[PDB]
Amino acid sequence: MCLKLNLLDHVFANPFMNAAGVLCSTEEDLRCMTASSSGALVSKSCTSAPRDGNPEPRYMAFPLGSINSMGLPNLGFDFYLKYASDLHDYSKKPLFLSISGLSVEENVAMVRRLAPVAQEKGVLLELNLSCPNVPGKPQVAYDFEAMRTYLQQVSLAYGLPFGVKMPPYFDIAHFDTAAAVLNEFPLVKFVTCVNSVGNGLVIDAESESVVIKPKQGFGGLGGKYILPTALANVNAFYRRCPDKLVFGCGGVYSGEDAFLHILAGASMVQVGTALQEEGPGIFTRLEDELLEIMARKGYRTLEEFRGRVKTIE
Amino acid sequence: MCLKLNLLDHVFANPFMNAAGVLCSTEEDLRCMTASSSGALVSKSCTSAPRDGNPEPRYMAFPLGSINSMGLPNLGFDFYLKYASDLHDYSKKPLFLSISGLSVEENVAMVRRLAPVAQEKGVLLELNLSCPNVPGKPQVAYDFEAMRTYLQQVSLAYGLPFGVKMPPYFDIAHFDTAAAVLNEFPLVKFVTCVNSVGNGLVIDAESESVVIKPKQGFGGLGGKYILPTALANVNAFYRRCPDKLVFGCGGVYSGEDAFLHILAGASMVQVGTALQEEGPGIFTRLEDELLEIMARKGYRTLEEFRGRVKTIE
Ligand SMILES: Cc1cc2nc3c(=O)[nH]c(=O)nc-3n(C[C@H](O)[C@H](O)[C@H](O)COP(=O)(O)O)c2cc1C
Ligand SMILES: Cc1cc2nc3c(=O)[nH]c(=O)nc-3n(C[C@H](O)[C@H](O)[C@H](O)COP(=O)(O)O)c2cc1C
Ligand SMILES: COc1cccc2ccc(CCc3c(C(=O)O)[nH]c(=O)[nH]c3=O)cc12
Ligand SMILES: COc1cccc2ccc(CCc3c(C(=O)O)[nH]c(=O)[nH]c3=O)cc12
Repeated sequence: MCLKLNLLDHVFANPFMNAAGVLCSTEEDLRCMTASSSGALVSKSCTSAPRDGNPEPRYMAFPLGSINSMGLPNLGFDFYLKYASDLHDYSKKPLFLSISGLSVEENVAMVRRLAPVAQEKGVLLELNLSCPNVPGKPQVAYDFEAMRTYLQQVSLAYGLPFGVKMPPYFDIAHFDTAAAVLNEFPLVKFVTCVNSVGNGLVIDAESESVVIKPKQGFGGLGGKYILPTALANVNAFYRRCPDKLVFGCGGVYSGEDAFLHILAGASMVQVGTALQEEGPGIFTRLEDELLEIMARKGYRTLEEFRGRVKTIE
Repeated sequence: MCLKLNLLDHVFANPFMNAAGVLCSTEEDLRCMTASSSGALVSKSCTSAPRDGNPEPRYMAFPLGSINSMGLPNLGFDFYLKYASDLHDYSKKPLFLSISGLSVEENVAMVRRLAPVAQEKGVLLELNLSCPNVPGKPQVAYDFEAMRTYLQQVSLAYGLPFGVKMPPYFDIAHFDTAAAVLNEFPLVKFVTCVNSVGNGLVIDAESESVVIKPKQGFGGLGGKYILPTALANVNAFYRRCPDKLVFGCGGVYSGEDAFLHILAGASMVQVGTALQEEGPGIFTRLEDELLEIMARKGYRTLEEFRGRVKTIE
């Protein structure tokens, strides 16, 4: 009894991977994720140039989850491309590379360079649509016209199957509009739901202070706070995008939580906060726990229950 | 050392009140809230006509919060207006009346008839800007043009100070836009942040089923899930609407949670899920807990620390 699966013309030992930004920024981090029991890894979202990121403290965690305003600290696209082209051991697991350029032009420039390495090595593109839009505008995925433009331009520039990382939505009309945008693109083969629940605010009662420095304490939420939001987004897109895969991300701390994401429609399951807090050992625990729940239920495959969440009446 | 506040030309023994929809639908519910130690009460959001609402189960709660798709079950506006006009004992505490018409015209119709009772008896209007709009469009407060229309028409029809109940937002740009529209309306004297985090999806692992019947299990989230989102919204509106009060709602289970709301800017503090789960005894607990935090810190009044959350240098 094993959790291996095939998706996107690649084979995966199991459905687990890190969430972009967690344990993926440096060569050391990518080596560590490659040595783990995860089924796959994704790199830190990158920009054309290297970035320091925001001032610290910029990440904090708590029993219910985490808040972050990292600000895209990363080693720059040239580094992640070199990792993909020369350093990653593809015999170990598949690699996804996440791109988050600060404009459409920057994303086009990066994807034009990724394509031959994708063809040659099989690295997979996850395009982060929480990439910053023009300042004073909402993030790109919350601006449907910008979202359509980015995908038009990337599709043209890249020319190969890719995926998109989405922020959560909270309104059924918005599910309908977003999914319709995505379904205009046939090259968009997976949709990762969700990025962090945007612009939360954690306050410490003892000190009377916010807990992160950037943005007056405001940052994206992850972890237990966001599991029902994550599940809703996974299912909403699973129902609306029948010709795409959905990748679940948000609130996974256990094999039960992974099971819920798969029931909702997830094909891979990404682990952010919990992985940041527990370290890469979490992947063996998650696999064990997911296999235990499967065995108790009599399920011998992921396909037997993916997307099979039951509704009432 | 007291929790008492004087706002909107009323006196409140303490900041706590129910959140609209919890323990406020029937005469029995309103008498129970009136008998409690809460500093105020709000009625169930109402429609012109009495509504059966969405099929059951439509509310469920869990250790980290609740999900609901109630569907505005309510006794109809005439009932709540009679309660305000004839039944409520204003010597016990102030009353807010929440309205949630299904069109701008329905809201106008109700506020025209609430006005004279507001003027004579001092009932306070809370206008719910999550009232559903045209289906397939986003909820009113996620459609800024619709929001502006509603506020123009209700301001003209009512002609008295009122407040609004807002959904949460998740973008810095989005928060600014909400402030920009509300600040067009001088009669909007309070902003209640937040209504339920929309369209989440709770799934029971054992039964592999969603837990509420309407909308294929989708529903609004409250409780521990939503406290950092709530705080963010309170503080974002508190900073952007300096001539308005902000009332906090979301994730309050303890005096410590209330203290964080107040540090973020809240003047009243509303209690939804936790009151649904614990019952009205919660109010004496919250008062005692808030007073204990104030005593440890040497604060004698709420204005000492309201809006005084610290940022990092
Ligand atoms: C420290 C940190 C950095 C992150 N950076 C990125 C990023 O570079 N790209 C991205 O797509 N998402 C980023 N995320 C979002 C996560 O990939 C994930 O979508 C979110 O944390 C929710 O998953 P969780 O509940 O498991 O944390 C980051 C999250 C954290 C906590
Ligand atoms: C059962 C239920 C019914 C609700 N009905 C309404 C309503 O009629 N009008 C409204 O403005 N908010 C309604 N809400 C939202 C709450 O007022 C509150 O904004 C939300 O539950 C978050 O607060 P909490 O975290 O304390 O639950 C309802 C919530 C629940 C749980
Ligand atoms: C300049 O880039 C940013 C400034 C401030 C906030 C940011 C939030 C998100 C992002 C995109 C990268 C990312 C980050 C981040 O690097 O902050 N954190 C997340 O949880 N998700 C993400 O997708 C860039 C930001
Ligand atoms: C017909 O009215 C509705 C149908 C389906 C979902 C709805 C959700 C919210 C509302 C507004 C009333 C309300 C409700 C409600 O009555 O469902 N629940 C909340 O958590 N907040 C609210 O403001 C009406 C709905």
